[PDB]
Amino acid sequence: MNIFEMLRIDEGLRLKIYKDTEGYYTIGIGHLLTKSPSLNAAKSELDKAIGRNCNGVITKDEAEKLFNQDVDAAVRGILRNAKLKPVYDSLDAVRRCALINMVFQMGETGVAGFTNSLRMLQQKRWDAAAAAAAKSRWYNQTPNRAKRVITTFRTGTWDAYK
Ligand SMILES: [Cl-]
Ligand SMILES: [Cl-]
Ligand SMILES: [Cl-]
Repeated sequence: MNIFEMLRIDEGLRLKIYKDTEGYYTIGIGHLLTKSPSLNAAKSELDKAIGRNCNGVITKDEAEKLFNQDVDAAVRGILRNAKLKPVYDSLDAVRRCALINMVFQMGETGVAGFTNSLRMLQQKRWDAAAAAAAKSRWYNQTPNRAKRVITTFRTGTWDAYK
């Protein structure tokens, strides 16, 4: 299992504009288009992001190209962030993927908000980190996804995804 396979499971793949869990216009593999209530705003974002007039529909290749960009951006973002980098550097491979997953879903700022969880991860206190992360809006809004990511942090294995 790898980061792409993991996120493909968590996010799914849709080739037409759709609304995410929070009601936002998205496409492909979890690619947020706009927070705006406007479908026209969504279509405009999409055309800009793809480089062609898509009329709210993309190909599989196009979805995978956005996904590659998004994963790359998440990893580089982690590496540039003063609060996230040291945690990433301290973790083993599997757990690194768990962090990239979180950043992909909530952004760098959001993840950096989990102060205590990050501290616990850095100290290798797996159960404590898991318990802290569960006390969040994130966990209450998307529990199944959260539990899979938390388990990954907890065990350092891909069990939750197999
Ligand atoms: Cl926390
Ligand atoms: Cl809570
Ligand atoms: Cl969920």
